[PDB]
Amino acid sequence: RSIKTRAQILEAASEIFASRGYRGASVKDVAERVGMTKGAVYFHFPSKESLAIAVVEEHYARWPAAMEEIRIQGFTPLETVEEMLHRAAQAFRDDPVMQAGARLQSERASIDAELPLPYVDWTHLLEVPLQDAREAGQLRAGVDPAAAARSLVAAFFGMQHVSDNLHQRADIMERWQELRELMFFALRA
Amino acid sequence: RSIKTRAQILEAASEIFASRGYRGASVKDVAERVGMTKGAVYFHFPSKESLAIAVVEEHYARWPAAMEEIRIQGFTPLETVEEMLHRAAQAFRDDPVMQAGARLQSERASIDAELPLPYVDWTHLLEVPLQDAREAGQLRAGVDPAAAARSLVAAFFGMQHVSDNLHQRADIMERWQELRELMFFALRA
Repeated sequence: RSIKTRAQILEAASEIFASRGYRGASVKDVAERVGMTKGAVYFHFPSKESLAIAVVEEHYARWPAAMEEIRIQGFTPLETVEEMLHRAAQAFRDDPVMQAGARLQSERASIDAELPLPYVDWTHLLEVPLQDAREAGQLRAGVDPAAAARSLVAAFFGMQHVSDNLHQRADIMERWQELRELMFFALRA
Repeated sequence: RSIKTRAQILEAASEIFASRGYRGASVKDVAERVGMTKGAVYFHFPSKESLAIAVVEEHYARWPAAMEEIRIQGFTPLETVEEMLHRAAQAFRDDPVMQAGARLQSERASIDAELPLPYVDWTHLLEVPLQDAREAGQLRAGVDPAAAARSLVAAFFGMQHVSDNLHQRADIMERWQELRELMFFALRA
């Protein structure tokens, strides 16, 4: 199937899923947003569930490329972890793909399909530069990179989730900054 | 209305809400668990929504008393914060009242009633001993007690939520320990 067409549908679906959640979203409204028939959307995503799965997978997909870009910007392994989470905070503030993936994952119990497991992709992703930081002497003695990865992913998720629940992520950058300062003070050698 | 009767109903409702969530719970099943008629439960909670609100309020209610008890155990203000969160981790592992309050709050978007605002009660609760820690010189210079309270509540929530989603809180004490070590390393003077 056409990558152009799939990307169009996924962008519209992310806007609608982020704005309305799973139940308020309809394949009919996705089709209208992209100027396609219902049948053209079902050809690519035969069910609303398959569309939700695809949106969730897509909101994890850009991050390995982002981590390579950050290393080319000259950041150390430990700084790379910090910059990844900063970009993620910005994406939660601004990007319907990120907002939709997290909203669908929060509605996980009531979507009748196996969504990708949450948290594990980011945990594994950050463990590698944390391990590189350990090998370079950049991590405080006694800090286990795998534990640091779990703690960062959990704390970041909590921060952005609280910010969404109480303030629609209006304050997310200020909440991340204060949490970031604490956590990275505790990680740096 | 009788406090004995309300407590009985709230204990049964917490077990059923934690086990099944809001939709799977029924006033009928709550009544059966306590050996009361449906009408006796509706006399005390006229709607399923009013029962959910009460369960959420109750899962916040024990914590001021717990904080006073911890101070009598001889803990400093900063240690009191650590011990409060440790007790909360244990409660999330073991206590249907805590599990039900958090499950209802996660199902917040799809319960047709104004539940208590999440996170704010714990944030305000921990800010007071954090401020006492600041005044006693127990907090690292530059750490704002209100920022520390927000960061701890967000990170703790995230940790327990990840543990519930992926492992049904089986590993919650090990996940809290590793997060606790980082965060309190960064808070202590």
